[PDB]
Amino acid sequence: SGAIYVGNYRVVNRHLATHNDWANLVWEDSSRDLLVSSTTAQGCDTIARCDCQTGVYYCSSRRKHYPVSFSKPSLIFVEASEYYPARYQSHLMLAVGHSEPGDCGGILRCQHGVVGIVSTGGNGLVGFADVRDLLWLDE
Ligand SMILES: CSc1nccnc1CC(=O)N1CCC[C@H](C(N)=O)C1
Ligand SMILES: [Zn+2]
Repeated sequence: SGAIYVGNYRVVNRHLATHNDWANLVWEDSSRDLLVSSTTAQGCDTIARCDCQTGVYYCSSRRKHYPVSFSKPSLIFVEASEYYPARYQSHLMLAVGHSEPGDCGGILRCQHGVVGIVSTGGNGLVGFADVRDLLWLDE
């Protein structure tokens, strides 16, 4: 679990969104596993606007942050699950690192701010749904 709070927005994994998230929906993309909902309270996370390929992510299944090198946002095939059939997930970045299903929502950050959130994993790999292209999160 976990979310990004920026301005009057809350960014979560779309497969983990609540009824509240859906009742206050701003935008969602099943292909990116992202959903943004509106909040009344003001959020203070800074979104990075960069092409960084190194950062630190939070791994709740280990209660630790880990430094990682990660690939460029791209279309990566993701196995069928209880939330989605077998498909390509766009805007996904992979890194060698530990993750488990409860790890989705952990933030990935570089020196510039929030890069994205844990969205996929398996076999010593961890996938992050990128948010740096969502320029509207700041306006
Ligand atoms: C950190 S998630 C994880 N980690 C290890 C093993 N398995 C997983 C599970 C996993 O990847 N998914 C299940 C939830 C929906 C995800 C998606 N974005 O389509 C795919
Ligand atoms: Zn950066």
